[PDB]
Amino acid sequence: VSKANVPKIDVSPLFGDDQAAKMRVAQQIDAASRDTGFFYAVNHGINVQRLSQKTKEFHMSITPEEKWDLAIRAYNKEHQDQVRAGYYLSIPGKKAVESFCYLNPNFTPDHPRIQAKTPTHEVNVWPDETKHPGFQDFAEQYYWDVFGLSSALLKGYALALGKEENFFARHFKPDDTLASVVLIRYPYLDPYPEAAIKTAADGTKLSFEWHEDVSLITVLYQSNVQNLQVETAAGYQDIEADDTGYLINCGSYMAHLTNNYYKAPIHRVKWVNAERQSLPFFVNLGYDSVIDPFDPREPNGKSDREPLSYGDYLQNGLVSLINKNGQT
Amino acid sequence: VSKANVPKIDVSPLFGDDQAAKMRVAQQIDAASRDTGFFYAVNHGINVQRLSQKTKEFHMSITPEEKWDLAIRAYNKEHQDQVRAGYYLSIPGKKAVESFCYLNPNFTPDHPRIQAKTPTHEVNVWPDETKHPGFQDFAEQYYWDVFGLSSALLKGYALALGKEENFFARHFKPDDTLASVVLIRYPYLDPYPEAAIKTAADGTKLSFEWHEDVSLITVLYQSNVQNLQVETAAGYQDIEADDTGYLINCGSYMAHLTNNYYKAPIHRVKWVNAERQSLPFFVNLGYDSVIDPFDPREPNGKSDREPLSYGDYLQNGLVSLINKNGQT
Ligand SMILES: [Mn+2]
Ligand SMILES: [Mn+2]
Ligand SMILES: [Mn+2]
Ligand SMILES: [Mn+2]
Repeated sequence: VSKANVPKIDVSPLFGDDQAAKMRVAQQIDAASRDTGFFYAVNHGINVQRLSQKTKEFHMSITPEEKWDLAIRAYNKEHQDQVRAGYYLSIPGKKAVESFCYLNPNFTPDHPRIQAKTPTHEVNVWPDETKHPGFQDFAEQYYWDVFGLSSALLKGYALALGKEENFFARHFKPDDTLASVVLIRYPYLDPYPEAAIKTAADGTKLSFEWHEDVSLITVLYQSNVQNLQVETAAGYQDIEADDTGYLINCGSYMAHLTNNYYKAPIHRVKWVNAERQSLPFFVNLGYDSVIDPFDPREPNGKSDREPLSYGDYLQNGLVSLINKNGQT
Repeated sequence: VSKANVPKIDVSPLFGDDQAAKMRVAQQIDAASRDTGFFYAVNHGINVQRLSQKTKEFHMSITPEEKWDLAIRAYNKEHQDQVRAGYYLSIPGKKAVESFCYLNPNFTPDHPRIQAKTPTHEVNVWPDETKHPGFQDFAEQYYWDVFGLSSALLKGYALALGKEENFFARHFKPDDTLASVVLIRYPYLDPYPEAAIKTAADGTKLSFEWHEDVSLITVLYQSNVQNLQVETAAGYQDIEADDTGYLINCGSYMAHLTNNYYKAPIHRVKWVNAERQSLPFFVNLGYDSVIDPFDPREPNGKSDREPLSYGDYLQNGLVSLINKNGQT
């Protein structure tokens, strides 16, 4: 099994005004997107050390009582209004992974979207401050930190696709973005529940089977442990770990938009019995956001695909996946 | 490379009233769907011979101007109303396969679904009668012929999953079915456009890369060719040909419904440089059809997955695929 070619692109230029430097990064992004579809963003300026620290603390200290009080509808029938945001418990013998998902901090009861009960929009649930002081404040600030980085990455993607710099970004707004953060925890267990290990056809033990992300792009931070594999033309290939950078990849919405010029990499998660964490930020646009499809391989640049609002795309994509497991 | 275990099930009982024999067939269908996911429905009562003949006649006699005049919007920019129904042209150097797709014969301009301009509903386009005498009449009857077979196989699928006999079939109706028949043509070319030959990670030359079907179930007739391969726990295995039976497999909708108890088989198509044809019938329900997901593995049989109306399933499933190539 070989290592997938996953370059480390210095993303910092995207935060600056040097059009020349930006274009160079856009060139490197474009090339990764058309190869493995995965690339590391290095020099992103995010205190990734505190992030892992505060997340391990949260997962290790949260009590069973709280997990249950924050559990989404799939776990706790009581919470009918919690579909995405909340705690995803582990099911003894059946599920070993746990995770905590939260949405846009601006989604308060005063928010029009929440008031109008528009699908996919929810209000975040948080643990008690006495048992987890400052957690919320840390978690909400981080949201805006990745929002910042992702916003910089989307300008890179627009340039790479030869579109105007704010082609994508213009739809990534703080007051309505549907992006979500998921704090995943992969436990260490002995014996490790057999039912929680799926075996790929080539035999590989996996925590999660193949799939394409349901997002525009996915910004992930993950502790130094190897588990990801991308399906390339040479079959599956391991992706090297790197606790300093963010692993970036396109979701099916980018594939839709670019008429597959930038495909959504199909990937899977190997099973490793080791306490580690995975923290993806799924970059989603506004509910009413619509971008007309295009094919960069065509002279006109025109595509036959018809525009699909982000709300419809998101709704469908989520309903297709296992509510109990999630990821988005 | 080995042969996949594809049982030849006698489907005749499904057309009768003998509940006993019906349950017997059901058990067999259940076993197949849980193994390779493929099975040959033999004794279906359809004149498969006349079918290959008329079809062969069609593909060899239709002229390029006729193809252009029937081409869908993705090829002929003029026919804005043709998205699914019509001809799919080959692209010299890039695409060798060609196909003609038609829908429910009852969809006419008076049909409420067509007047309402609901997605996925179209009115068939057909070749000129003077030039292709009796083709339209043959094709329409055939639609109803396989419809009858599918209607009965759906009763078999219901019994296999412990549901009432009409659990699926009550949604499979002549007035609104979205099922489609695609007459695929595999040409003989020398030289063959290298571009039209995809090479799998394991080296096999392919016409079509791995996938799962966008359908409730797929009912395929293919004669004098061996081009299918199923990915099993032992890797890809060849499916034996059988010019007397219909190869049956599940689409992703069945998987979503049964919470994956009946997985949609991952299959690919081997490159065969010879004039052959394939005729898949995609069993799709009505636009408004909603079936409640269940898990035959749970006592309550409750699922996490949410109900998905077929129209939403199909609209989204179709847009994910390349319009120029199709299949559904
Ligand atoms: Mn409560
Ligand atoms: Mn993923
Ligand atoms: Mn015309
Ligand atoms: Mn297929």
